[PDB]
Amino acid sequence: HWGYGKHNGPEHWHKDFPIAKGERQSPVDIDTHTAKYDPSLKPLSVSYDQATSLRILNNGHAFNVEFDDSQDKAVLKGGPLDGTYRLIQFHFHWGSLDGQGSEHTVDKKKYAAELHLVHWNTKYGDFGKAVQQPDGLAVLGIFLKVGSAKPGLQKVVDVLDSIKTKGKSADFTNFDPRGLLPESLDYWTYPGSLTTPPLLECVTWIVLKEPISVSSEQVLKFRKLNFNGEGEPEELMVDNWRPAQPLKNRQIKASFK
Ligand SMILES: Cc1ccc(CNS(=O)(=O)c2ccc(S(N)(=O)=O)s2)cc1
Ligand SMILES: [Hg+2]
Ligand SMILES: [Zn+2]
Repeated sequence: HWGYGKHNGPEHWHKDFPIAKGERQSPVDIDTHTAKYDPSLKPLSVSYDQATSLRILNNGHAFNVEFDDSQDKAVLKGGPLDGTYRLIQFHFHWGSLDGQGSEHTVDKKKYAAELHLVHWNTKYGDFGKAVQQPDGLAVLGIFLKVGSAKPGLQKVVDVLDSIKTKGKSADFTNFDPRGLLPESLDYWTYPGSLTTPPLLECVTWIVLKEPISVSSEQVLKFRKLNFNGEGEPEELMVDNWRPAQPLKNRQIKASFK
């Protein structure tokens, strides 16, 4: 139904998902001058050493790398979070051009892509229960800028050929998500939502200050994916990002000064 085209894109979402005009919708523009440094913010704790990746799949909206979340294998704690959040999957949002693609923007600046590492609050039992809670999810957002190649991203890039169309999946085990993290863990944080329908306002967003760089050819591979299924007219998977939403009654806190 929904998509990123002119006829079923972001501007149409509200008709099927009224929460699209809610009070804590994402993404937002991060105005660095009005973001408030919070000294009571703890450092993030990212434990991805036991992460067990399983599959990669093109879901017609993006490609996602899924992880085994049956136990506390790869978890996020600390920062503005209270509780353990399990890594379930990560995906990207990218543009048709290098100057667009990220969902969040910094001082109106757009990056070439944006990585979202999706985690759910374990106190809720399963992902489905987590999406019914205001503190159910924690998404780690990482900006991608074009520059030198990111070694840890190449494994992902090499498998894109086998999942070109919607519904295709491939085994993708033993992938280490630690190779996708910047050197610094400083971040901005604010309460928001999922950026694609159902747009549930259950997310504590943690956006890293430091972006990772990827080569021109790495992000180029992203753009060769298809939104369509095999046998259907080809539509390149590009610009699968949602425009910034009004911040409203929310303040962005920074873990750094
Ligand atoms: C019951 C149910 C609810 C929601 C989903 C969405 N699927 S999902 O949670 O993985 C995401 C959609 C958008 C994401 S973003 N771009 O904000 O990180 S994460 C599936 C199933
Ligand atoms: Hg919620
Ligand atoms: Zn996303």
